[PDB]
Amino acid sequence: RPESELIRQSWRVVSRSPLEHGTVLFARLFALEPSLLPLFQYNGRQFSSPEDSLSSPEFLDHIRKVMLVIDAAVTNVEDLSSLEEYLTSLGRKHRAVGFRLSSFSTVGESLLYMLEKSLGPDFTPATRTAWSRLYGAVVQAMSRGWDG
Ligand code: HEM
Repeated sequence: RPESELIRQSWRVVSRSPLEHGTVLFARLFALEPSLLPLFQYNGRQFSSPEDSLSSPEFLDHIRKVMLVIDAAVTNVEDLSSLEEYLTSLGRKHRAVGFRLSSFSTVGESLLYMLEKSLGPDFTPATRTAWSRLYGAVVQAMSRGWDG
């Protein structure tokens, strides 16, 4: 498929520096939906400001984890049913920490923002479309952790 290669070639650019790009994703995320900030509860404390999250080593590890799951999705872009059972339980885990299904779209928008900023003119509307579909497939799998 032409979509698969668009994903692989765009990801190649981002996967070079995953924390720097991930940090973009999350900064954007908290700008769009500040109420996601309290869900990160390392040492039973809440971040006061988005910038506090950026000084937490656990938070930065979580960014790395995010980027690793996306990398796995990219690698399996030709068949994402292989990740399905993992993504479902990943969904369940996030449901447990207090993530809401409706916040998936914010994460998606954040992902697209990060790609748009990173690729600039290379972020064509076909790249956009490809990534939306990839992201959608991921969310559909994770969503089964709410079962339904
Ligand atoms: C954007 C909102 C999200 C929030 C608020 C959030 C929050 C959390 C929290 C609180 C944990 C548990 C503590 C920790 O491991 O750092 C966690 C774990 C995790 N998150 Fe997220 N997360 C989000 C999104 C994502 C997304 C989109 C992915 C992947 C695509 C991701 C991948 C992971 C992974 C792999 C773990 C470790 C799960 C385990 O095996 O226990 N997270 N997340």
